[PDB]
Amino acid sequence: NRKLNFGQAVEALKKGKRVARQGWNGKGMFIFQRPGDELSKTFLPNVKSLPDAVKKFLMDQDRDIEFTPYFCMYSASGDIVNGWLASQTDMQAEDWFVLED
Amino acid sequence: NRKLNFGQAVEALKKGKRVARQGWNGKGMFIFQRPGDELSKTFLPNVKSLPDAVKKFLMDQDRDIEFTPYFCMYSASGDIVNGWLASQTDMQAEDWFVLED
Amino acid sequence: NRKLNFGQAVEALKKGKRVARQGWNGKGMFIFQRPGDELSKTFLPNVKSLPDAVKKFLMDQDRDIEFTPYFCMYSASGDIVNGWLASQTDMQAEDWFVLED
Amino acid sequence: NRKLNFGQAVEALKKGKRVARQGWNGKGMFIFQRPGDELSKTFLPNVKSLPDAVKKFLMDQDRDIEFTPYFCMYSASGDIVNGWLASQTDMQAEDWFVLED
Ligand SMILES: Nc1nc2c(ncn2[C@@H]2O[C@@H]3COP(=O)(O)O[C@H]4[C@@H](O)[C@H](n5cnc6c(=O)[nH]c(N)nc65)O[C@@H]4COP(=O)(O)O[C@H]3[C@H]2O)c(=O)[nH]1
Ligand SMILES: Nc1nc2c(ncn2[C@@H]2O[C@@H]3COP(=O)(O)O[C@H]4[C@@H](O)[C@H](n5cnc6c(=O)[nH]c(N)nc65)O[C@@H]4COP(=O)(O)O[C@H]3[C@H]2O)c(=O)[nH]1
Repeated sequence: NRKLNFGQAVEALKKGKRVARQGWNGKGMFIFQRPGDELSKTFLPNVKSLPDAVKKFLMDQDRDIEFTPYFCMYSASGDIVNGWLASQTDMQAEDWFVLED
Repeated sequence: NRKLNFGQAVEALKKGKRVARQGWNGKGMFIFQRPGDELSKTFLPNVKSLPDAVKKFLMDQDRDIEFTPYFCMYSASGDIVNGWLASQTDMQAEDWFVLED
Repeated sequence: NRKLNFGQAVEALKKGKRVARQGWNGKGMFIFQRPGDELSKTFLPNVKSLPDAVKKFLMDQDRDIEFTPYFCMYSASGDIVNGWLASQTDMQAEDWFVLED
Repeated sequence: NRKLNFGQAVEALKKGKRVARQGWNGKGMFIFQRPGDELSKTFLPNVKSLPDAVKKFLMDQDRDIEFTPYFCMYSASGDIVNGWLASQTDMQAEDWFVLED
């Protein structure tokens, strides 16, 4: 399950798998995807994790709001880093692998 | 509150403000920051928005988990895009502004 | 040659092909890859496109320097944008296609 | 010249300075900007570093072509990585500094 390209890593991420690069050397890091959802207008007022300016703007829309899926990283520090992005090096790399489990 | 550089936009984003580029022409788009949080190990099992493989891995850690703040975009489509990233063009741009409210 | 995923776009980019997303609507934009090269230490002093601080640092290395391949965009404005990066939306998109030629 | 925010790092990069994060621990890495240029249509055929499909497309334009400035990284491996991008962590970090020289 190794020597994968970025595209293969991405297809595994969309399947809820965890992936990593060999070149990230034994630091326990991996990437994963968090699913999207559509939040009903009725539910939206209960969301804690939006700035008030944004929450007000969206409630004024008075409609259900779609939140997109996105990639996240479990860092060398053991934090969940929201919104992981692929460097040029990562996108072109041939050393990706799928973590077991 | 216009003709700002990316750095100024970023400092406004950390203040929970919404920011945008003039060069994004009247499509209603803006960037905002979602706050970080530390989730107690006791709370973590209740999280819906993590893949099961990741949720299991983290619960096995048996510790509180930090989730980082991250930038998000309200898109031209009216979706909340999690994990917005700055293109070269955005990082070097001098046409940022802070949205009122 | 359509309805491609990002991974397929990336494999085409590594083949020197030009690729684009349907969702970028008829603005003539495409992505391409610029090749890497290793520049001999003897050649390096002739490079115009490096800041002097960086050029001095590298010449002091007194060794050949590898420059990585990277993705670039031909923009809606008709500029070559060096160092194009894939948004969350792009990485997860299923509407990529290879441009003819 | 330390404890800088990303915006301050970016303003230094536009001045042709080299910048880095404390959290990148003594691996010699830094970021720098490569200048943009406008290449005359007459010069463009001589460019080695463009795929043939792209070079042909641009020459058919029969006009001068602008190439944008972009950020680059001198990596832990000692390679010049073209098209460096700022992670969420980097954009929000308060540990940037300007390298001397
Ligand atoms: N700062 C921070 N806190 C986090 C993070 N992940 C989880 N939490 C906290 O855990 C609570 C429950 O998360 P949930 O079960 O996914 O429950 C979430 C989830 O089901 C949904 N939701 C909110 N935003 C999104 C989103 O962007 N995508 C998806 N798919 N669902 C979302 O709304 C529910 C309630 O959201 P909240 O009120 O924010 O309530 C969240 C928030 O307080 C994170 O990355 N950062
Ligand atoms: N600002 C700017 N100018 C551009 C750009 N593309 C081409 N040029 C200009 O065109 C000259 C010739 O480019 P080349 O044929 O690729 O000739 C290049 C190429 O063969 C090589 N080289 C330099 N940097 C790189 C790199 O990052 N990657 C690769 N593969 N080759 C490089 O060194 C040769 C001489 O480089 P320069 O002295 O810089 O000379 C460059 C530079 O003045 C661009 O995106 N931005």
